[PDB]
This record gives sequence, structure tokens and C-alpha cells, in this order.
Amino acid sequence: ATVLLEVPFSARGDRIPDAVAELRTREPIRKVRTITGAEAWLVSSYALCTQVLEDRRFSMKETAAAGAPRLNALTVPPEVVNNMGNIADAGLRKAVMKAITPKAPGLEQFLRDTANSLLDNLITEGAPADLRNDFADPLATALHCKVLGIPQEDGPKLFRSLSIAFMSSADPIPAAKINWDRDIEYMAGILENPNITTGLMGELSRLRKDPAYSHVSDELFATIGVTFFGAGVISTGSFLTTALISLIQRPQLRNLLHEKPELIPAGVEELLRINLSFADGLPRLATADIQVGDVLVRKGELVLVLLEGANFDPEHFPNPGSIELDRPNPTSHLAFGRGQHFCPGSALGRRHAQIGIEALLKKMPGVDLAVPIDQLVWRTRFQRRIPERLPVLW
Ligand code: HEM
Ligand SMILES: Cc1cc(C[C@@H]2NC(=O)[C@H](Cc3ccc(O)cc3)NC2=O)ccc1O
Repeated sequence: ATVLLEVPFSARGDRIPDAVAELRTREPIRKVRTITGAEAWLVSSYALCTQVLEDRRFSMKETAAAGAPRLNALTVPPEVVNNMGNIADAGLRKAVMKAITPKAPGLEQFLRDTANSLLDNLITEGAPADLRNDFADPLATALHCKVLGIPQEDGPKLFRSLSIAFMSSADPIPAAKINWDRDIEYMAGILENPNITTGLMGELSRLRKDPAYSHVSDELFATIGVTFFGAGVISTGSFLTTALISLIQRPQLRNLLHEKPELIPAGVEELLRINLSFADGLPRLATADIQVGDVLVRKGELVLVLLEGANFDPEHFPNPGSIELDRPNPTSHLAFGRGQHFCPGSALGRRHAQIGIEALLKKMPGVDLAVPIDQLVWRTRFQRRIPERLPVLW
């Protein structure tokens, strides 16, 4: 007697389990059990992942409904699962998306300056260096303080909420509410602070006092700050960290991008495609009976969209484990999702990684792991896959 297949399969972010390819071939939608004990449908082919993400009857909002089968416990108030919907309904979607592009004057230069300063400090201190805690995550934090218009010195405290906020837990987490309420209070004070005039929070502060927004709640304005800081920092920091591993393990690619930095955008797009930073499939709740492959998913059931199932599918990306800079379909991966909930920070996330890699390859052309790859410690029961430390020499 066996048990129902459990998800997630592995917290290791340096390699995909051989098991994913076997599953995609044999059963590209199949029943699994999540850490809560709920049953769910795990979808692992490119075609069926795209189908689910482009059909809004598979709803992200309804995953928050009381009594639903759950992937994990909520770490935000349930109305925040509808965050982008709430922003759109408030008439704020265009302004929010405009504030988080990489295109504001001076933003790219600030990113380069910050990355170079972090790297110079590591070089001064001498190898080994930890590229997660002392490069990728501080670069992500600095970027999001600048994008939000808030003081750089406020970044570390906001950052330290995230090791709990993005937990993937069977049960509610008391610390998550403590930190959430504190971080909301912080952002509410930012909106009242006359010195905050730039970035996303400076723009929201003006719109809040504009008559066209007089009935938008103060709670939503503060929530936009907390959520875009948290999603952006955890996503860019975790992605850059595991991209650095993929790059360091490919010395030929490392040297090519060092020699020809104009290929860095194509390289980052492939690093996005093969990235294992998302620890769980993306969750959706069926709001109707819907045919997905050989399975009739029933109303009220949970569906999990496995991004690396799609992104390593050889029917869409031949030789899927190979980084190839000349693919005919290079941005067609699902690293930023697809459909209604496509990542609103995709351009900024690309530029964060491109600039971080450019700066690293120039400052540390001989970068290499300082420990055997199996010695990395992979964070468990978390919404991202990340090594607790990333020790390198150069
Ligand atoms: C490389 C970096 C990033 C990656 C890999 C990434 C990935 C994703 C993915 C896969 C989704 C879809 C989730 C779903 O459909 O369930 C998403 C949504 C989102 N991302 Fe990103 N993201 C990144 C950077 C950022 C940045 C920089 C921000 C903000 C500054 C951000 C904010 C968000 C938000 C707010 C959503 C939810 C959108 C919605 O529900 O409609 N992300 N991201
Ligand atoms: C835990 C946490 C999540 C967020 C993002 C915020 N929460 C949501 O549930 C929905 C959907 C979602 C999107 C991306 C993601 O990675 C997880 C969920 N949309 C949002 O914008 C922000 C701060 C947090 O502490």
C-alpha cells in the first residue's frame, strides 16, 4: 500500500528531479496531496499549464475562500489574495505599473552603483563571500526601497518579515500577522510623511489626496506598499540567487557573457526559463467543471500549475535543460506566469538580474563556488527555493 503522491517534490533549487519528466509524459495532470492534507490537481505540461493560466474560471481569488482545499495557509488577509483586482477596481493599476518599470531616470544607474558597491565591499573583506545574504538580497532590497521612494535605511527591517511572510505552511503563522500589521502601520506613516515625494509611495501619496480617489481606502494604499515590496524583493532576490548558481556552474557561459555582455539579456531570459525559484505550483480554484487533458476538474477543486513542468517541456523547448541563446521562442516561458495574473514587475525583475550579473562578471570574472554544490542548505516549507548561504570565491 502506497500513499497519494505528495507535493512539493524537492526543495532543491539547483536541479529538476528526474521525476518531473516522467510525470509530464505519463500523467500531465494528476492527483496529489498538499502539505495541508488537501487533494489537488498538479499540471506539468506546457500546453495544459497555459490552458489553466489563461482560463479565468480557474480563479486565484477563490483560493482564499473559507473551506476550500488549500495548498498552504494564508499569511495575508484573505482580501489581499485579490490584490491586483483591488488595485484595478480602485483605478490605480496604470499608476502602479508605471512606477515599477525600470525606466525612471537614474534608476538603472542606482542599481549599478549599488551592485558595484556591494561587490567592492565583498572584495575588500576577502573570500569566501555569501552572494545571497551579502549581494542578491541587499540588491533586491535597495532596489525596492528606491522604486517605492522610501528611505534605504528602512529596507532591512521590512526585509526581515519575508522569511516568515513567504512561508508555505500547513497552519496559520502567528508571526506573519505580527509582521503584517507592523508593516502596514509603517506604510500608512509613509503616506502621511511629507518628505516622501518620489517613487510608488510618493505617487500614491498624491493620488490619495486627489478628489478622483477620495473613496479609496487608506488600507489599500498601505497594502500596495507592503505587497509590492514583499513580492518584488522575495522574487528578485531569490531569482538572482539561483540564476547565479546556474551561471557559476557553467564556466563556458560565464566566460561568454563576461566577454560579450551584450548577450546578457538573452542569457537572463534562459536563466528565467530554467529557474526553480517557485517552490510550489501556482494555485487556482475551479469555479466550474472544466476539462483539462484527460481529467474533468470539478467545481471547488484545487489546481497547481507547475512552472518548471511547462518550462522544461521538450515539446515546447527542445533540449530543455540546455541554456541556448538562439531559441526561436525565448520569452514564451512561464517564469512570470501567464494570463490575468502575469507578473506586473517583469521588466524590473529582468533588469535587476541583468545589472546584477553584469556587475558580478566585471568585478569577479573568476567567480566559483567555495563549497561543493551538495553543501548548499535549501530552505524548506517556503514559497521560494533558495540556499540559506551561497559561498563563493573568485
Ligand atoms: C524575477 C523576478 C520575478 C519573478 C520570477 C516573478 C514571478 C511572478 C509570477 C510567476 C507571478 C504570477 C503568480 C500567479 O499567477 O499566481 C507573479 C505575480 C506578481 N508579481 Fe512577480 N516576479 C518577479 C518580480 C516581481 C517584481 C519586481 C514585483 C514588484 C515590484 C512583482 C510583483 C508581483 C505581483 C504584485 C504579482 C501578482 C499579480 C496578480 O496577481 O495579478 N514581481 N510574479
Ligand atoms: C505572502 C505575500 C504575498 C504577496 C503578494 C500578494 N498576495 C497574494 O496573495 C496575491 C497573489 C500572489 C502573488 C504573488 C505571490 O508570490 C503570491 C501570491 N497577490 C499579491 O500581490 C505580497 C506580500 C506577502 O507577504
